[PDB]
Amino acid sequence: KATWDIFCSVDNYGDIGVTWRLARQLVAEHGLAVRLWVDDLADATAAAWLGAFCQLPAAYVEAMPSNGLRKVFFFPGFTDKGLLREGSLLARRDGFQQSAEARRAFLQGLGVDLVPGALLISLFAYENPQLGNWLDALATADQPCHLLVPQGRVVAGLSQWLGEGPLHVGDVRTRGALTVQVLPFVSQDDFDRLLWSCDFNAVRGEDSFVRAQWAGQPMLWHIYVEKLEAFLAHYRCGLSDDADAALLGLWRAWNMDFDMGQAWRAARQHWPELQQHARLWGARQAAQPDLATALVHFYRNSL
Ligand SMILES: Cc1cn([C@H]2C[C@H](O)[C@@H](COP(=O)(O)OP(=O)(O)O[C@H]3O[C@@H](C)[C@H](O)[C@@H](O)[C@H]3O)O2)c(=O)[nH]c1=O
Repeated sequence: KATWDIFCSVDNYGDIGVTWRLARQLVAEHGLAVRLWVDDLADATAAAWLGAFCQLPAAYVEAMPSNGLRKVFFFPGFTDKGLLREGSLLARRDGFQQSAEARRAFLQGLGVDLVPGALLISLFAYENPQLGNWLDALATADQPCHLLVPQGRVVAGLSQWLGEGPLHVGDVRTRGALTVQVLPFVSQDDFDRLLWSCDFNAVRGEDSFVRAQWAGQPMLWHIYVEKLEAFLAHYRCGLSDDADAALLGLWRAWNMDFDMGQAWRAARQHWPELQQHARLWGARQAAQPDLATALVHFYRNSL
């Protein structure tokens, strides 16, 4: 087996999130001997002029997605110049979402009592100066909302909105139509089960951004608060004028401080269109070979 060496350091997850995902895939789907040299805090993984792959274990080892098409270094894009996608991910997604008890088991395994008839929204982002306006919109809606919030950089402003004491793992609180719930940091695979379970997934960063695209449900992105509108140029292509406008107002507002209430309600006026659009994007994106295959076939043909 060929030898591959990856090294990630660290602003935190996302660097290890991408490297830990890629390292398992090159072992599992390509039978490679890879060692992830993490420099900072399912396996078989041993964790310029003119990713290290050649084997040398010397101490002084110096013994040797987002323009983007022109840079052929990392080479991770949305066009024919890709994304990390496990071979059986889409199949594992469909079997999970088509089994009613599997959906019930995972939710109940995380201490979540689903509000009957409620829209289920996962939110995982940085500090957004518009969280308060969005939660005011959900709380004032005439249909219930169940919000699942993993432990992270958003529970701070979440607490400042509810106004009570500090919130940690386990606390679940209701205001009007919105019921807020704080989740722990589970496993990467269970985070996929989370995305597959909710009707709307608010992600951020790099990997969860793509993981939610494979989830196939309506989603929202929070980029390290330039490259936002370049993502929407491809994402918005198929929708009608009313749905296109509602998706632009939704995503720009979450990143440029425009009213989260007006945008959210506008997008909800076109939910069947947005639901189908999210499914069609995942199927279109998955039609291209994944990144792990793109890294392997390139090395097999040398250069
Ligand atoms: C919420 C949650 C996330 N995760 C995973 C999702 C990914 O694997 C990883 C999250 O990383 P990302 O999705 O890329 O979001 P991120 O914000 O953590 O990553 C980003 O940080 C910013 C400062 C910069 O854009 C870069 O540094 C980028 O790495 O954590 C879990 O495994 N379990 C969880 O419960």
